[PDB]
Amino acid sequence: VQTDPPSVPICDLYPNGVFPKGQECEYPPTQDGRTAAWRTTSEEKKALDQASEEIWNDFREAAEAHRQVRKYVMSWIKPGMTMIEICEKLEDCSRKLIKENGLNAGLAFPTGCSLNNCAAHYTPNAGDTTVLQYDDICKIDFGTHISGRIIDCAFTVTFNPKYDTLLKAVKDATNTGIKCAGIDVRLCDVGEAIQEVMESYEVEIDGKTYQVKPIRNLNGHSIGQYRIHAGKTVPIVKGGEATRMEEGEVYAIETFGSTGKGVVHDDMECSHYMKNFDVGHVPIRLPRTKHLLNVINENFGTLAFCRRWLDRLGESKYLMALKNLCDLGIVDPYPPLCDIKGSYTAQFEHTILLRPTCKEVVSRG
Ligand SMILES: O=C(NCc1cc(F)cc(Cl)c1)[C@@]1(O)CCN(c2ccccc2)C1=O
Ligand SMILES: [Mn+2]
Ligand SMILES: [Mn+2]
Repeated sequence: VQTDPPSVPICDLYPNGVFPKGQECEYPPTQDGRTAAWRTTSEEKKALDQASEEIWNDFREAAEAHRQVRKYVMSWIKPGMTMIEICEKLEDCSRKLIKENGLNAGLAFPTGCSLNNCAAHYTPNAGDTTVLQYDDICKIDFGTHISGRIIDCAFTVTFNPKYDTLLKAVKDATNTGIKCAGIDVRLCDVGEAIQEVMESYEVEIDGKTYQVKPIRNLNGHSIGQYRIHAGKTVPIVKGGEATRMEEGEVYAIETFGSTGKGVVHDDMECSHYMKNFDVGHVPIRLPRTKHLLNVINENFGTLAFCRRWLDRLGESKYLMALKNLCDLGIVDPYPPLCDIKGSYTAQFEHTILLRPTCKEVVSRG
């Protein structure tokens, strides 16, 4: 059984190696009204589903580690803690439960703990003295993986009840996106449905009223093996592309709500980086740059990483080698994404499997 604090790897809690399924859903009906129930008992669909059983099982193991980590985080995350303390305590638990083992199992991307106007991609670098405040709105977004089968799942933390309606708006919008998702569903329809739900909410924060706006330049996305953003985008506003979701794809369904402009821009010091998946082999002679690329290739491959993780591996004086990798287009920087100063942003996110037989919200217990 799991300890308190959690320290037993998920693999040791399920001795037979069969990990728990997430929530299973029938796909939404078509506009004409034809149900998709036929998938659950179809001979061809069960065969295609069974063929990918090892892949779904890997996602389920990573999802169980993610659920146990986030229940642990909710039990202790409190104002007054530094953002570094929060990230290191969360990551220490995640490394243990996922039974971190090089590229076979581990952390899929850095722990995002973006605050207030910053909506995403913020994790502290060394020396960051930022402390979580009682009035902050903190987005905890972290990932686990087994064999590069990634769980991307996020939630918002608050201490002041004044943001409760903002959180409910975004949670309802994300649950709408999850409900609307399915094989052959136009991605633009998912976005329109999400916006319609999110914008039906009005919030009052310190005597100022706001209509909740989805962050138009943030979105959900397809997930590939060791590829957090596989190429398809799930909009959270109307006006997107009518491109459809397909059988066997994995999506992160996420929404962001804001009291600001509903648009993010790169801001602050960069902490997140990730190798460009489309860049092949590049011989490097420059020694510090060569060394850092070897470190990245061995420890992260195409998964996102952060500067704190390079520090933890014992690397130092690597910032110019890292900028060289960015300038060569081998690595890409992912700086914090912020709405206007004084604005509040919230996020909820789950990972879904578009299985031939059903839609499984694998990160939801
Ligand atoms: O977990 C997440 N990010 C991790 C990540 C770290 C990294 F370094 C590189 C990548 Cl691509 C992803 C998010 O859910 C939060 C924001 N976000 C997103 C950003 C822009 C457009 C659409 C979505 C995601 O996917
Ligand atoms: Mn995420
Ligand atoms: Mn995501």
